[PDB]
Amino acid sequence: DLNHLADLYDRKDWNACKKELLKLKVELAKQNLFVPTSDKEKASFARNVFEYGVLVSIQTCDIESFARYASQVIPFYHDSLVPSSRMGLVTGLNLLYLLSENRIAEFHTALESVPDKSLFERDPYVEWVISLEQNVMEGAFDKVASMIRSCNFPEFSYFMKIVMSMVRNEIATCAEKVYSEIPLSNATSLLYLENTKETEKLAEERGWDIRDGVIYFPKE
Amino acid sequence: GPLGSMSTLDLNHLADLYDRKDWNACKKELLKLKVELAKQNLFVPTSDKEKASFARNVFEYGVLVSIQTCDIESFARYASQVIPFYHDSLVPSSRMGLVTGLNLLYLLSENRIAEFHTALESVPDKSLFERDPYVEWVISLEQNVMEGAFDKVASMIRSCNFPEFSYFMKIVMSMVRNEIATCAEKVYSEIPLSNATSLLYLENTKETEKLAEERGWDIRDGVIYFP
Repeated sequence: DLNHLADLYDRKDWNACKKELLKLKVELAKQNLFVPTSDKEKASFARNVFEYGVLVSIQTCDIESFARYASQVIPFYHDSLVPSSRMGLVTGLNLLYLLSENRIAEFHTALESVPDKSLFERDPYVEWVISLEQNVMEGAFDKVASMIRSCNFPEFSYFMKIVMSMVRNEIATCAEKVYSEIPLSNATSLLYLENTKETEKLAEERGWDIRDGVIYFPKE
Repeated sequence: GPLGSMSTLDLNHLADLYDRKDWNACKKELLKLKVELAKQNLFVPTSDKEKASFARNVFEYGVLVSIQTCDIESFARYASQVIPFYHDSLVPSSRMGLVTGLNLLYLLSENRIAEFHTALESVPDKSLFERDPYVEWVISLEQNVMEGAFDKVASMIRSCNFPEFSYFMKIVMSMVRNEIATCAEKVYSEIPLSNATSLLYLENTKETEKLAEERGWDIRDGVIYFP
């Protein structure tokens, strides 16, 4: 059963989790359970293995494995099993993945494909990601930044940082064109960075010169 | 002449009228010439290069006269007629670079960016991209537009040495201006009205007020406040 995997996961023993996932996947292969089956007991077990795979993959920033497990788990959801306690988080993670890769059409297709639409308000993870996507698309970057700063879902950290980097590049790209200079403090606010040293790092990355606390944007 | 042994009909009078900038006379001459093209079955390109060149030349003058008289419908019509003559083996006229550039500039001005690039892929002699001043300038313009290089676009347009491109200059500037304004909205909370006019490459304080209204900005005490 999955009690032991749950324990390993709870202790954040990711290396043991991966070894247990291998053991369980070998069992799935022996029983022909990689693809969903009408036998709900066995389908649920397989689904649950792949859910832990999604979670262990994000915890170890293994995005290749994440995307493989995500593709394996979602087909189990598009049938009639009792959702596990992980379903909202996994659904949320998959949506946020698509957002982080700017796969916006695929994101909205994924929402359309969600059997029960009430999920969008009932489940806090899915609700949060839907709101983040709306705020990004509307260019409400204050709200994006506030949502990402105050996010209470640790599992979203990896992808949220990618989203925030995309927003920050877009702001940075506008700024370097419509300013000739800006003080470091103002730029730190503008870019939703935490402090001016963070801004100094971004300035170096982008080729901006800083002199006496003022950023000068490359021109003519 | 180009149409027939004893014919007195050729392009010399149109070429005179064009250099005189007598655009109304040019239009009347173009209609005369097109009537004769119809009588001779020369609207459609023919393997007879003498005749095809004559018909092509009429349509090229049509392109040029149409843009001089601010007439985009006629311009687009004539452009659609002339380009098929280019996709065969005539010796290019002195107008071919300018016409090709105008067609490209038109597609850019309408944000028909896919068609812009298809049109470049269609140009038989791709050395034209570097050799011809008109085509080279438009290619550079479109590149700077795509990359969002606002100040380069503005500077190219401000120093353009090709009067025949004048029609499209403010149109392309408005495309870029939109983008600048979207940027300014994102990264400013306020700016003096006068600094906004300069940032946006606008002509005066009043045009900025209209743009303000159009985009929903507020102005007070000579200052713009962004939503």
